[PDB]
Amino acid sequence: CGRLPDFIAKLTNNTHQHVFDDLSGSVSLSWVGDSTGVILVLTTFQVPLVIVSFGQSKLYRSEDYGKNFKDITNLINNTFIRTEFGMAIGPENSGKVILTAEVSGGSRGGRVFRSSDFAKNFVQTDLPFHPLTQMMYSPQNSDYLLALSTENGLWVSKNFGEKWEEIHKAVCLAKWGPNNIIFFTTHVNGSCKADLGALELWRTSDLGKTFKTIGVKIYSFGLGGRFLFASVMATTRRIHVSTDQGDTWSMAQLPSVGQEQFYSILAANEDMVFMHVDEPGDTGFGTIFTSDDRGIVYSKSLDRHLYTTTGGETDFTNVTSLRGVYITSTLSEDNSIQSMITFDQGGRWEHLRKPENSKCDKNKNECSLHIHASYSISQKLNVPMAPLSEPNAVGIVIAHGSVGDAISVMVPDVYISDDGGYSWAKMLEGPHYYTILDSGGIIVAIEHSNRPINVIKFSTDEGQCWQSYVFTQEPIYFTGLASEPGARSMNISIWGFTERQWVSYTVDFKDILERNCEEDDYTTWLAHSTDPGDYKDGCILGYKEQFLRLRKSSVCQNGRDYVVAKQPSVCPCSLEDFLCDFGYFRPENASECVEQPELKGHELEFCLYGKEEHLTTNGYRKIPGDKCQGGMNPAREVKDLKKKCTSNFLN
Amino acid sequence: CGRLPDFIAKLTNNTHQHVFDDLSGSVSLSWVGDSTGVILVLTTFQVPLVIVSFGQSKLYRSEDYGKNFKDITNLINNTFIRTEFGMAIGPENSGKVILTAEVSGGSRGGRVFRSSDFAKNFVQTDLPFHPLTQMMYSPQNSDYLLALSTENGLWVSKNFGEKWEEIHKAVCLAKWGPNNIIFFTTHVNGSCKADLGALELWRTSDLGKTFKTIGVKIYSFGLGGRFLFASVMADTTRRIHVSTDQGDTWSMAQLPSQEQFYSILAANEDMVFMHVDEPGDTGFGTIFTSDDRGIVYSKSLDRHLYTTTGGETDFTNVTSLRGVYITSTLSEDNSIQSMITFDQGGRWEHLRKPENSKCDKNKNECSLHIHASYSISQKLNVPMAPLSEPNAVGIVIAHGSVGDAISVMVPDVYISDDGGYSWAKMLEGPHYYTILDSGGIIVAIEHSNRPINVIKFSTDEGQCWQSYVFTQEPIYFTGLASEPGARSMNISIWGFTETRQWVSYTVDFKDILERNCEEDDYTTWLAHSTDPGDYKDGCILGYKEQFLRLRKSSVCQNGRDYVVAKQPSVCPCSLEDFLCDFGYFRPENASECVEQPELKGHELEFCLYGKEEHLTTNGYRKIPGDKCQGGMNPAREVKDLKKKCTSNFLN
Ligand SMILES: *[C@@H]1O[C@H](CO)[C@@H](O[C@@H]2O[C@H](CO)[C@@H](O[C@@H]3O[C@H](CO)[C@@H](O)[C@H](O)[C@@H]3O)[C@H](O)[C@H]2NC(C)=O)[C@H](O)[C@H]1NC(C)=O
Ligand SMILES: *[C@@H]1O[C@H](CO)[C@@H](O[C@@H]2O[C@H](CO)[C@@H](O[C@@H]3O[C@H](CO)[C@@H](O)[C@H](O)[C@@H]3O)[C@H](O)[C@H]2NC(C)=O)[C@H](O)[C@H]1NC(C)=O
Ligand SMILES: *[C@@H]1O[C@H](CO)[C@@H](O[C@@H]2O[C@H](CO)[C@@H](O[C@@H]3O[C@H](CO)[C@@H](O)[C@H](O)[C@@H]3O)[C@H](O)[C@H]2NC(C)=O)[C@H](O)[C@H]1NC(C)=O
Ligand SMILES: *[C@@H]1O[C@H](CO)[C@@H](O[C@@H]2O[C@H](CO)[C@@H](O)[C@H](O)[C@H]2NC(C)=O)[C@H](O)[C@H]1NC(C)=O
Ligand SMILES: *[C@@H]1O[C@H](CO)[C@@H](O)[C@H](O)[C@H]1NC(C)=O
Ligand SMILES: *[C@@H]1O[C@H](CO)[C@@H](O)[C@H](O)[C@H]1NC(C)=O
Repeated sequence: CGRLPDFIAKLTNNTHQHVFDDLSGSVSLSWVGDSTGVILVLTTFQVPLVIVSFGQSKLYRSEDYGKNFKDITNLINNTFIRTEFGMAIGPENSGKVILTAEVSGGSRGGRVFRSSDFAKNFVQTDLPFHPLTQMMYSPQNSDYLLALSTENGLWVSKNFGEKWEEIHKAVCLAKWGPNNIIFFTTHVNGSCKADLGALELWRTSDLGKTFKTIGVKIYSFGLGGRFLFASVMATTRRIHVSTDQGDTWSMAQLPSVGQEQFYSILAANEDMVFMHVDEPGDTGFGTIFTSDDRGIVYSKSLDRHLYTTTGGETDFTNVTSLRGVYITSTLSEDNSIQSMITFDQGGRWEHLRKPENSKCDKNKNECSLHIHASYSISQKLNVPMAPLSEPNAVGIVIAHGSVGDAISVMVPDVYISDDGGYSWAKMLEGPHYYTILDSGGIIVAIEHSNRPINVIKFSTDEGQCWQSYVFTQEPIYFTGLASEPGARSMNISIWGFTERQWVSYTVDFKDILERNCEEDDYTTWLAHSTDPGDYKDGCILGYKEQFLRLRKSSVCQNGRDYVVAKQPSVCPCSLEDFLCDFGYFRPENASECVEQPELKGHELEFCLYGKEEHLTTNGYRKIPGDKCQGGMNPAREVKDLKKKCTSNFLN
Repeated sequence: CGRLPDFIAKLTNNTHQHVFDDLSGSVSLSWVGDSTGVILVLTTFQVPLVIVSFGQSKLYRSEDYGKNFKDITNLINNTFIRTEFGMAIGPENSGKVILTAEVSGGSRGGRVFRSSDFAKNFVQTDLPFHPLTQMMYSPQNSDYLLALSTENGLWVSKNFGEKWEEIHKAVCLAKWGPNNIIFFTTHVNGSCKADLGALELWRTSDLGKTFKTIGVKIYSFGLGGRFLFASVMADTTRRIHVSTDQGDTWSMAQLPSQEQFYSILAANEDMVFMHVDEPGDTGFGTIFTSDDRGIVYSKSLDRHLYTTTGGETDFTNVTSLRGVYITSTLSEDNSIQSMITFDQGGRWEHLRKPENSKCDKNKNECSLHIHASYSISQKLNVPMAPLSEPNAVGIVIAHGSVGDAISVMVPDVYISDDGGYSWAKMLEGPHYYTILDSGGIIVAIEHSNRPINVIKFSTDEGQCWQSYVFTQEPIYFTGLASEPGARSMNISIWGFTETRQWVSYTVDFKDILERNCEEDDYTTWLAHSTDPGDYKDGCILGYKEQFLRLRKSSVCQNGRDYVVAKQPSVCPCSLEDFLCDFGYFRPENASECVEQPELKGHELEFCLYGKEEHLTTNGYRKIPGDKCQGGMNPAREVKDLKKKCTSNFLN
């Protein structure tokens, strides 16, 4: 590293401290918009919903990037905010902020505080109901809001929460869809919890004027990517998939008929669907399945995928910093925990490579790096944050990791990856709260412990070289860490307390990164490919692209994109460009899809929209979203036998 | 509170410190037996069950009342303990301690470390299975142990964990019964979570040689008092069946009011408290009280709050005064109240606000809400449930908040010296507390983020408190333990600093209480009665007794019981000595049971063991356990009719 710039003098002039006198309850801090100036500090209280309580939430606004906060509590006089609700921030550049509150004395409805100018000016609005869930912006229109009342009434607002109109009265759960479509379940008898398995799923495209019952005997439903899900009670629970907003459905097809199992949707996008199916009976870990572009035909993707028995949380992770990369945890035959990583969107999984920082070697199960995610959070392990990545910060992945030793499981370490998870390196000791900013230019981290802290660990070279910085002589008990939005942001905000009086610390890094990076500061790198050969070194699902990376200890402000230029180029297909077909799987550290043993010599059939099909394949099919052309082109054929099996438990 | 005796000198010589070097993971501490001087300190690790990990738990033992601890880790080396298991301490005089462990490298089964001499000498025994749950002693015999394996197998041991024998293989939940009877549920298809509502309840009296399927279509089952409960699925509808003869004959619970949700709050040798959720799951239900057979219930309390996910309530049984119970309800203003009964659920009143209320601005404001399991489930800052002891007659210590949302975030510690009738705020902020010396000493420790070093104790039943600095190096509090015994004077605190180094502090109060109390140290008091007149002031279910209470700032050792040892005089019956009969209820602040509106002009019929009965009552029935004679005695009569209904879905 050899970092010798006097960072103390550059940061001391930029360390803006603001003391908040006597804040009771949980304190929330949020930057509002990029390059706006607006920082909100809200006071929240943990209070049961239906209980009417007295209280006054304190609100402070800064319009000068954390330098001075103005007390604007009179805006929300005689109201208070609950912790589970908090702020309702709209999409990027929408400038919309909703503050759902409750009247201090009590009322016949809630009260919101609405703003469209990046929280610079709020307006008061009395709700004709008490909200059960938080306001939900529509992905198509930020002016449209749906909410659920304490009386299970569905309320819609067309004008950014000013006027609300109830559209149904027995709603259990409502979610936005594409093009302002609202999907919601309703019941008739008693309660929602008593009629689980006997619910009706309705659709509305007119914001409450037209309805269409698209499903009966519904247990639950969800949206993911271009797919609509619904668990239907056949008693037996089966997952049905719809891509046409619920007009036509199709039952999910697995290479087996495992009755009364437990199904779960890990993730889904505009290409495919990740499904987690629990192992039969109560054995623990399940098996991941990958679907086609229609989300109907699944195949075994990864065996022994761990999950939490009560909750169902897994270590499945979306590497947002590199396309097609996903990381999760599995259990080996030695009953040790491993971290599996795929670079081809679930096509082939391989073990996570142990860090180059070799400080280690059933002794082989030891030294295996386990990246903690939602499964580790549910197991009550000391993991303060899930894996964090950003699309702007291409290749940067920061997360907690442990070793096979139970001591390292009790105290995980912070690992940094600059190639999307292919290689790792221990950079920080102990658990930390971290964030990414400046499109990956600055990475901050704060110690997570019981003692008060006062040290900022940051890095300007994408987490390659770190250096500490004391930002206060009065240590504070850490509460939260926030960053300014935008691609060229350079500020953070830390707020904590002593013993109890609160205080915030806003740090500017503009003086640290005084020089703009040049071509002698950027080293390039290519994404990892499971197949050998220089022809596809750097190809990501059939698309080869080049990426930039700051050199070690590069103290400079990067104002460029990490994807270089356009340069469209197609790669030839290979093993990494094809999923295993219906009834096929890849053995451990293998590159060929063999056929499942119990399916050899049988009729490969699966009911596709109520019509049976016969599959004749070599064991491969194209990955949904893969744009490879040429090279490997295996032969597969779907033969329509016109024989009809019932695969739709909906009207 | 004119307390000026030098507490520093008496406690400093009795404050014994011991430091533990290089401790990783959670730290448990337990006194082993009364007047034995044995203290165990165990290191536990939070590790998933089916995952085989490497680790070593450290074990320390003190045999001189916490003055010196000896490292005895070599006894349990190459093994580790999970935090969810910990120690398995038997009854007080049993001297039995079980240490369920897991082999550091992995094995075919767990390993236990058994001791019968108050943890003075342990023996090693390899289990033929991996335990899913902790060892369960039997109430009839401490030598009998049942455990549940990771493969849902039920194992029993007749000789204190020395030899184990499996008796069933598809068990979902097992519980001990009276006289070593074992009740357990089993399935057949798939898993236990999928067979909910279709389970078989079996009985065993010979530790696994003979069986008897006493129930079919079972959803759940539990034990309480002299009653066995079983949630039976009729169609689909879930109904509760009560059995007093260990499951040989059942009888469905009869209530004055479809597909609702039932819950068992508490159960005695006399009656049963039953919670029934209102149709809609709006967060509140109704408490029902039964007869001596636990069949005929009646509306005892309306709008009883419960957690929607979990079903926990604020129902608290004041063990320090017979027939007193405290729970939380929801008012018509949707504010939370604490209701208290002094006649075992016959009549409920509002908890009286403390004297000289600091909040004295509104009517619903200033109301005291005692926190219990419901507040714990609401994720409120309540470290302990209400604490009381039958030895410490009348003493109740609990956390309480006000109508303000700030007070809910930081509840205060309230003390009652009359079983819950009157209260007073004694300590600011949450605390961990304990009772000692049969009520002579009440210790309390501040709960916060900062390190602590103060012991708050009271010798006059919590009327006057005094702080005590037990260390110059403050520690982060972890746990507070007490030596068993009616005349115990020792406590054990253990915490850490900042790596992280642990330390324990054992404090003896023998020198504080050097004088035995005398006649001018005790002030007499009578229990509270809802009915007016001096003829019933002090009656508890027909028995009037006089209780003793230490004067304010009474620094002395209690020599006699707080109850004047006589034969108590019998009280004449009145309205407070009668429950509301089947189909009746008491309105708010009303002492007369009026008939339920929807039942006026109908045949009050309830199926008693498959046979109809006709109720002709004035609206009252004697409380099970009330021994009053004379006074009021309204007429009621149960005539066996000719109709024979079906009130049993079991065979
Ligand atoms: C992080 O916060 C700082 C403030 O501490 C943001 O820097 C910028 O602060 C300057 C003043 O130092 C504002 O610049 C301008 O001042 C000139 C006169 O000197 C005036 O003519 C302009 O109208 C403007 O007020 C500047 O607007 C402010 N910029 C932002 C984005 O708020 C800093 O930019 C923040 N982080 C980043 C890099 O976004
Ligand atoms: C409310 O809390 C009290 C706290 O003690 C519970 O205490 C006790 O419950 C036990 C078990 O039924 C009673 O013990 C019984 O003693 C009689 C003596 O004749 C004996 O024959 C029985 O076999 C049993 O051991 C005990 O009397 C009772 N409380 C006291 C100390 O008076 C009580 O169960 C809880 N209330 C409810 C409704 O569950
Ligand atoms: C709370 O802990 C203290 C110790 O810190 C206990 O006081 C101790 O009482 C025991 C009684 O067994 C004394 O033990 C010794 O017993 C042997 C038996 O042969 C005898 O030879 C010794 O002369 C001695 O009596 C021990 O010395 C004594 N320690 C102190 C400092 O008082 C106390 O009993 C515990 N609390 C309660 C209420 O039991
Ligand atoms: C998170 O996973 C999703 C897939 O589950 C990825 O989704 C697409 O990412 C690309 C950019 O790499 C976007 O252009 C698409 O709009 C995303 N949505 C789709 C196809 O559903 C996503 O890349 C991962 N995280 C991020 C934001 O990079
Ligand atoms: C806040 O509202 C209350 C009404 O509940 C009013 O009495 C009070 O004056 C208001 N305070 C301010 C500063 O406006
Ligand atoms: C258990 O302790 C013994 C010494 O008491 C030690 O030699 C051994 O290495 C430990 N366990 C194993 C098998 O490693």
